[PDB]
Amino acid sequence: SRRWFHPNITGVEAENLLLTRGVDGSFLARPSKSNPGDFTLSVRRNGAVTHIKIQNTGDYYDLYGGEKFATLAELVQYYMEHHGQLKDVIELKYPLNCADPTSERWFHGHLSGKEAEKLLTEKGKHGSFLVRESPGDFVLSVRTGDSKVTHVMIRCQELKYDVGGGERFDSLTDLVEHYKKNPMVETLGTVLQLKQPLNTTRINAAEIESRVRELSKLQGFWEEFETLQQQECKLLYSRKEGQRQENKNKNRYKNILPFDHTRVVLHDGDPPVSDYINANIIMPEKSYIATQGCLQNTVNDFWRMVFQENSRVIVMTTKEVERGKSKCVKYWPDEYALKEYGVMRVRNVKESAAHDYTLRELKLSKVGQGNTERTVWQYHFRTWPDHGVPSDPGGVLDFLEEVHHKQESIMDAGPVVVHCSAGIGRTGTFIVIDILIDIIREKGVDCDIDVPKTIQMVRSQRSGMVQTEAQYRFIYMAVQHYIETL
Ligand SMILES: C[C@@H]1OCC2(CCN(c3cnc(Sc4ccnc(N)c4Cl)c(N)n3)CC2)[C@@H]1N
Repeated sequence: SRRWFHPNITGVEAENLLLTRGVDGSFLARPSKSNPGDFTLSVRRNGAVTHIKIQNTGDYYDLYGGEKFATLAELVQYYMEHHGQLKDVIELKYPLNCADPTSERWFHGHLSGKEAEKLLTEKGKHGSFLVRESPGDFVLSVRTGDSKVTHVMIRCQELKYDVGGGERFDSLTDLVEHYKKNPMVETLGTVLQLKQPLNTTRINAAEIESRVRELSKLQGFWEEFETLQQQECKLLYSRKEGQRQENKNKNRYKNILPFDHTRVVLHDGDPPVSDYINANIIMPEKSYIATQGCLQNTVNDFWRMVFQENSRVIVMTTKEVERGKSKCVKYWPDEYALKEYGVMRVRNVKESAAHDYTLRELKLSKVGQGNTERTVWQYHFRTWPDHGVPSDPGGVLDFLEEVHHKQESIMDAGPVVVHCSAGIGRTGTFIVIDILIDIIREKGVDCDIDVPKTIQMVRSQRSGMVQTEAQYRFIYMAVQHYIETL
């Protein structure tokens, strides 16, 4: 679970919460108020509260006096298993759980009963349910059949929740979780199965502008993005291969690792431990490989991956050096030059500069086998800001449009390789826009798109794909711009 995350608390509320309801080792995380876009890990230690800053400009969660992580859940899980790592040590022993339901998928808050019935009727199925605010009370609305809608009243009596009888709960989450395991049974046999929360994020593509406007009001974008973040706790899949000793210096950031079930396994085999790259296959529902920026010691592994997967198009979404820091080593030769990267050979045939990007025409082949030669097109997006996202999606859209046609013109082309520094933020953003635009491209303006469903799907294949709310908003803005210029 991710109950240690409190989305609506100030730093003072967090101090009093940990001092009165926690013990030494109690902790919580929360979004920042003094610097929006940042986070605060508040820990109780020796009767006093320490506030540790977490920064995310779009690449990773950078914990102050700690490490870099793909998700807040991966960060908490790491310190809850590796003690003595956070510093004079700071121990994360006891999560202080959040009773606030704002980030619940099923919680809607302000929503009338007619709006809820209209939502459950037009968008629901058997087991679809939601919870809305009633004068301090709530209403649980559930659909049953193959059909009807039932309204269960949720009373708040002395800071506890109940449906009229039986158990009293500390939160609406604890009530929902209980009636999900132990369903309410109606008089004449109807089982109020709370199978899945009502989907309200799936929209018809033609209505993107209306949704963006609703999300822009005082912000709707923030609730939807934080609701999506609460679902990351379900994606703590194993990353054991990336943790192995012989693979540790093959990772740009030691805690941002590929999921074992989706990682690209290398078979070029130079015999003891030659099967690892910090990369993952991303399959929608065209494929992708989401990867980190090369290190000097992984350049050969990268070209072995490109060759093995039959990839013909690489999308690089970072400059090699940003803010004085190496983000990706130069893994391609200078123009007209030929270089050998282990058993692989690469010639840079031609470079073409465009306003936002540079295209490099590369020829890749295995040393000793000329018949293995294929052209690999490297699209190097150069104008993405050091922090945040572009103010207009036009540049990224024209770039993705070009990348798409190059990929479509190559018969039997393998997955498109996408990379930034950690391979999760700009990488996830570029891939999610390309997925949503591929839907609107094939199935026209009369199609159903679901931005958080698409992100959750890509996040189960690589940790923390799409890092910030600014990127998430950029995705909505990019889909919108694509649809408007159609
Ligand atoms: C107070 C707010 O009221 C509305 C609310 C925000 C928008 N809503 C919403 C619902 N579910 C998700 S995650 C998701 C979506 C679709 N497929 C999958 N697979 C996932 Cl994981 C999301 N990002 N936003 C409805 C709930 C908030 N509670």
